[PDB]
Amino acid sequence: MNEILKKRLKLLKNNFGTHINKIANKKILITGANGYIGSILTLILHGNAKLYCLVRNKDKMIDRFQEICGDIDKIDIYEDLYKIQDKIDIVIHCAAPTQSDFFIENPIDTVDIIYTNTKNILDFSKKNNVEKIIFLSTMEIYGDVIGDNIVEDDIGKFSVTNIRNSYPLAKQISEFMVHSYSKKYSLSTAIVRLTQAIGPTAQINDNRVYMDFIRSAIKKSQITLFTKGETKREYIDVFDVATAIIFVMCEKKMFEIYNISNPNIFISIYDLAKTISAKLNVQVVFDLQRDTSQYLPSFSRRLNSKKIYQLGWTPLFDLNQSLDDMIKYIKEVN
Amino acid sequence: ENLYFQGHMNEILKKRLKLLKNNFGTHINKIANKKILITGANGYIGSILTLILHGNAKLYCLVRNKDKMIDRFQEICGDIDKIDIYEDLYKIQDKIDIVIHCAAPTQSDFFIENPIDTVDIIYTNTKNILDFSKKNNVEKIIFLSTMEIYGDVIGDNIVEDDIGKFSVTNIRNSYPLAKQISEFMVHSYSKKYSLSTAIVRLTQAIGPTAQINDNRVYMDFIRSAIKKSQITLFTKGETKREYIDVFDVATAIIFVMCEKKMFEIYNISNPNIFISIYDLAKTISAKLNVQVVFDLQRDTSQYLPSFSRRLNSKKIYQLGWTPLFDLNQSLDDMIKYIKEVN
Ligand SMILES: Nc1ccn([C@@H]2O[C@H](COP(=O)(O)OP(=O)(O)OC[C@@H](O)[C@@H](O)[C@H](O)[C@@H](O)CO)[C@@H](O)[C@H]2O)c(=O)n1
Ligand SMILES: Nc1ccn([C@@H]2O[C@H](COP(=O)(O)OP(=O)(O)OC[C@@H](O)[C@@H](O)[C@H](O)[C@@H](O)CO)[C@@H](O)[C@H]2O)c(=O)n1
Ligand SMILES: [Cl-]
Ligand SMILES: [Cl-]
Ligand code: NA
Repeated sequence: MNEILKKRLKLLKNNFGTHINKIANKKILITGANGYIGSILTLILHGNAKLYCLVRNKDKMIDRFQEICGDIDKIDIYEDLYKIQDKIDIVIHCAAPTQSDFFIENPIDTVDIIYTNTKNILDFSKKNNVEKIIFLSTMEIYGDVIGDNIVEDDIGKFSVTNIRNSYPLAKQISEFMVHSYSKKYSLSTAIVRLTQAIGPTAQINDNRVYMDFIRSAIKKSQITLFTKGETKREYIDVFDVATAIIFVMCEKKMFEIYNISNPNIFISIYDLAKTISAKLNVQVVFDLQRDTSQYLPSFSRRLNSKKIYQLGWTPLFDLNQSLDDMIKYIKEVN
Repeated sequence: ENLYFQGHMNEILKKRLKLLKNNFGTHINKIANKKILITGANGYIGSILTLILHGNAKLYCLVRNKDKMIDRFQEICGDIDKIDIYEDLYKIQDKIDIVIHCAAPTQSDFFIENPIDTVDIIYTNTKNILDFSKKNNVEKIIFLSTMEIYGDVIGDNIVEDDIGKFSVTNIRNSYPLAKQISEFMVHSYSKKYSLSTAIVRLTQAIGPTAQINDNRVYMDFIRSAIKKSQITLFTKGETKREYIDVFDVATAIIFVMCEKKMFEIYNISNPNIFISIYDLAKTISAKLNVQVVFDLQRDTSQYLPSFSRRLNSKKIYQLGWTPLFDLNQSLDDMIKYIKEVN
């Protein structure tokens, strides 16, 4: 646990400590600081910068932060955006609902939360004279655009009658706002679009596919696929997402959109079940007669990631170490 | 005054309301006595709807400024006693039966000069009217939407299942994106809380009671003719769309109000009025005896790129609706009405 994390932290600081210290003593606010990516950014940066962490619930941000070996006292945790009086130089907006079920069960809320939080955070930044804001977005913004070498100018098309579009539509409008604040008020903004993050400190209560697999293998000595498992995507280790964001934080550029993916990790859902079954000594069963309306249709997509590689970033964590480090940290917690 | 003992309401508006009763009073009447909230009731379309329905029906209006709603509703010779204006939803106490959500920005310049407010006004207004329609236990909500939602989808015969795609770095997409996210919320509310909703996508309304401050191209062409003895085209004017009389928009909406259907989308267009911007400019130049000139040197960033497009309007027609007002009557009545104001 301390093993896994400490290694990585030293790996990051070995390879990139140059860049990480272009934000020494920068005043940095992270929204959703309690979530998967939020935490690890907080973890990586709080020694080397003043960190403000905006979260839904301070107490569990405290539990979570010292589970991942953090220094409670080197971060200021707010629950209310308007109590943050200090001047922020960099905002990293990471807050959003993450579960597939919530997107189809509460599509209105999904939109309202994401839309309102984006609006508020943009107000805040422009009023607080922020130097840069980074907005986490999603590969789901590409919609019907399938296949390889998808570039940040490709544009998805979205039906207003498909409930599950709650999530992309919400991130789409947020992006549009983000770019519009940049062009109206010459405020530097970046949008970063993730595939799906994996790796240590993922929680067993997550229902995104990687953890549905790990958790089914452990708790039911079985992994069940509700589809044929032909969806093919790239994955990335959460620390590789953090580092990518850091490289983007250091860039002077009034506006840019960056895909974030590890292109070496391209694999199908089925192939992902198999690897995880092998690592956890379990078998893979199908069951294709359940309701799957929270899920996306079958597709394949690779993201052109030329921009983050041009900044000098590289991914440190292949699929194996990411899975192993993820699995190990779930065992070691329960 | 009333020297011929026939009342004093505007002649153009009188005639239009009478054709409207003769042709479609069956449906207009089916809405009688029904409690009806109209948002943006001060605007071009909401006000004509209010004027049409506030005879027979009890009618609640929602507006930014009750002031200019009173002034609007009497420019168009409404009866202020028979409507109940409000600036805030949380007042409205009585059981609303039907909601017609018409409020929205309307001006191209505002979409590029205020893209964030364009989004935020439409989103918030939509969300609010939806919360309210769920609280109050409304029969049906009708959301007014735009052909701009078709975005890049161009050409003839565009259906309601088609949809556009929008770049997040084109500022001018404020409007369509706001309407898209709103359409989506309207559908999501229907599917999730069995709230009967209808979406009506409009081309561009014209006809009498168009106010002279409006900068959409029809009035750009009319206020230009009159205030400067000249009609100026800032593009080659090849854009080709369908237009519709504002009264014809209103009847279309009333027809949809009489439908009992959980969720439906309707394109609202008069396909008999399919004209280029250039030909629109010509016909308006002929009726005011002014000339048409090109100025291609201005910033046109608030304007959509040049396209040609027809909406498929079969569904509205299959209900029994027809447009009563061809291009000639709509322009003529629209010019005459502006002249009586100044
Ligand atoms: N028990 C299973 C589980 C899964 N599958 C298959 O895996 C696919 C992928 O599963 P999911 O990723 O969990 O669900 P989804 O399709 O909704 O995509 C969500 C994804 O875009 C987001 O999670 C973002 O990556 C994230 O960054 C947001 O914060 C499913 O669509 C289904 O085909 C399955 O067959 N049997
Ligand atoms: N002085 C002129 C004026 C115009 N034109 C041309 O006419 C086109 C049409 O002008 P506009 O309609 O005013 O501008 P826009 O393209 O922004 O379309 C707005 C329209 O989609 C909405 O107004 C909806 O119809 C309405 O329902 C929203 O409430 C311009 O894009 C331009 O090519 C011109 O050449 N010279
Ligand atoms: Cl959080
Ligand atoms: Cl704005
Ligand atoms: Na139709």
